[PDB]
Amino acid sequence: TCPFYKKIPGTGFTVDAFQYGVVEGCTAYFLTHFHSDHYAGLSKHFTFPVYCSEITGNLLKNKLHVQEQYIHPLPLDTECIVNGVKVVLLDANHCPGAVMILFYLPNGTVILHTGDFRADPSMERSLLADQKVHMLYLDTTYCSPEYTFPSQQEVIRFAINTAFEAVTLNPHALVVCGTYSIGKEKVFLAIADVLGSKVGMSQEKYKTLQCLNIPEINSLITTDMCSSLVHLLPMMQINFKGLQSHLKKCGGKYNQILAFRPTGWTHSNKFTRIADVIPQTKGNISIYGIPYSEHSSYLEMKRFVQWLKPQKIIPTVNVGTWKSRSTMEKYFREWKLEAGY
Ligand code: NI
Repeated sequence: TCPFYKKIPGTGFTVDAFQYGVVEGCTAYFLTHFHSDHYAGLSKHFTFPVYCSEITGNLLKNKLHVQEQYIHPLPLDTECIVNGVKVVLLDANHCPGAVMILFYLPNGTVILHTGDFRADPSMERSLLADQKVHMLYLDTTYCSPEYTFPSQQEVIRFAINTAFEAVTLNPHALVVCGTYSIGKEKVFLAIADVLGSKVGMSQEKYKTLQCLNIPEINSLITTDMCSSLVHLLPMMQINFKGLQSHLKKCGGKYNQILAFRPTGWTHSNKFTRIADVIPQTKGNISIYGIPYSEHSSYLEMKRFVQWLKPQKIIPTVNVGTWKSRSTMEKYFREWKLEAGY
């Protein structure tokens, strides 16, 4: 049975609610993004209307085989009427195709559902500037002050400079980057660009990337591993064992691997600066964990909410324990007393 924080009151709508069977009264199922915890349940046999971005619709059709007649793509930044209710989709600054949804209820209430997002001051100049929000359904993944990490631009600068130095010292080094979902594509695209290479990958991953509307993609990626000196591998292979096994397969072209694991936050963020990060090394293999986040830091979340001034907040992440719920409620009250709403 579908929980309450996935239902939108006064509508026939649900958000990210595909794992509960037929939801009673649901006339339209919204999907914020193509991550498996949020699409869980969708397959080629789904027969109700799905509303989403163009990019998420490309992934539902090609990767999950949902039939075309049940996919309803909407443009961003555009007022649209769905089953008699005005909605707008907004860029969530999460993975490709990820949206927030603004719902204009027939009774006059306005609701924002963030989906998964990385809050940014640019959101303060979207269509959100124009009117008030009564309820905010909020991605609270990192809602605690210990969760700090750098800008995506600082993290990319570290990765490009690290990879360019290594491969200029040793032209026979291979670079490998881990992946297990869409998102974080800038990591491997920026490294391949500084090296003057296409990125090489499995046919399955190539297929996924080809759904993402990235400009000039055909110039940036390939399935011909032998032509490329930046390879993508499943995240589960980014360890000394898996990397050894990969180097064997490269036919003596390479004598060293430098590998990247984009993570979210890790406890070494509570001590070490991006600049000071060092790898784990065994022999001719080095692995860097880099803190490339597509979710709000605590400070970015707090800024967004203090600017929006919602009347009520409903968390959508970390909802399963009393201790988490109580922590989040305390920070929401601090923020409100501090800013005066
Ligand atoms: Ni996500």
